[PDB]
Amino acid sequence: GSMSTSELKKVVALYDYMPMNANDLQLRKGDEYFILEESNLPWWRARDKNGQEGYIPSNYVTEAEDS
Repeated sequence: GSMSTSELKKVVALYDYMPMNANDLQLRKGDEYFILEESNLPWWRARDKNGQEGYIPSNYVTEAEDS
């Protein structure tokens, strides 16, 4: 409904994945990012720790933190 902060959290990174042209986000292994979308596809539009947004394969990333 409103306030995206409700259903929106961060995610971790499993394998490495550098950008190709500009869309893709520079992921890595052990690092985590910030999710801004959640479309019906594995690739989202999340940003890393550099104020930059790109794509993040759902399978490649997981939960930003795990207790």
